Amino acid sequence: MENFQKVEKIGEGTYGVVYKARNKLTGEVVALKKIRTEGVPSTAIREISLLKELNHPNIVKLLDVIHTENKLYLVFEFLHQDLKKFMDASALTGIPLPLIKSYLFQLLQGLAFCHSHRVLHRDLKPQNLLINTEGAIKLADFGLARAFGVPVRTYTHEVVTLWYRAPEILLGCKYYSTAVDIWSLGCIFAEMVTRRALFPGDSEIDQLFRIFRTLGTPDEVVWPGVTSMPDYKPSFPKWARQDFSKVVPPLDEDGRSLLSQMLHYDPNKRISAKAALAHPFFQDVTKPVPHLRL
Ligand SMILES: NC(=O)c1cc([N+](=O)[O-])c(Cl)cc1NCc1cnc(Cl)nc1
Repeated sequence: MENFQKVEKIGEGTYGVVYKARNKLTGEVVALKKIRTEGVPSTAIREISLLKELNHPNIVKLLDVIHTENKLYLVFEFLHQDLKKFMDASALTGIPLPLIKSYLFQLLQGLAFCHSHRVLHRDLKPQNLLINTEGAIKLADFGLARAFGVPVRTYTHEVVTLWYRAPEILLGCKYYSTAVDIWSLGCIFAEMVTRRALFPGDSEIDQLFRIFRTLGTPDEVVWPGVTSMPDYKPSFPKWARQDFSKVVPPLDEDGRSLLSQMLHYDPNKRISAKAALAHPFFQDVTKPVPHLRL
């Protein structure tokens, strides 16, 4: 815009282009996201306007929402790096466990807050987790499907990452619950630990089958109602659950226990962010300083 001075393009966003910009007046540096149209949902803008109130230390602040012309501008507090880049940079050595624990703990605090205010993220992934030099990590770019939604891609040809999608979403459930976020965070937790994506599916069915191959094909015993789900097929292959210690070695039993609860198939059995915070895994949590190279 004109009130802002573009610094550089931070890339593509789940909905549009993103720029690092400076407010010519306040001099503050922000992330400016330009969103896609037939008049722009007057309901969406209200939804968005609601999130501006959602303030928490582990949630990227939505500073402003500006609807002008056929474009929508979202102004966010700026953070220099995302967890995906950080994980790639830590690939050879791995993120120290104390930092993994600190990040997981902060993300659960953020989720507990959002969920207590009936806000779902719905599209958690490493790239949507931002970090700073102070050791903080924050939840960004909430993709409320009931706030704007999502077409075939982001809005302009872009392979949607399904790696962190909960099974109920893949099985066609129409109503997402706070559980979908816990699932995604469990997938991220596993990835920070092993330094490899837990379920790197390349299609919706491959995503689902990779989950089944690891956690076992779900049945009525572990997930009541699963065989009645919209996209469930009795023809799904039946895979045996793999031993859990093979999945995120060499994570300790406290960690494996928490992860297993974050990855329960039944959304109703899946642990809540609030309850996960009380898990013994966090008895010795601290807040380390990451080695960030900006
Ligand atoms: N809130 C933000 O600061 C932020 C927002 C969006 N976004 O609105 O979608 C995106 Cl992509 C990245 C962000 N920052 C991380 C980052 C990464 N690489 C560089 Cl060079 N600068 C910042």
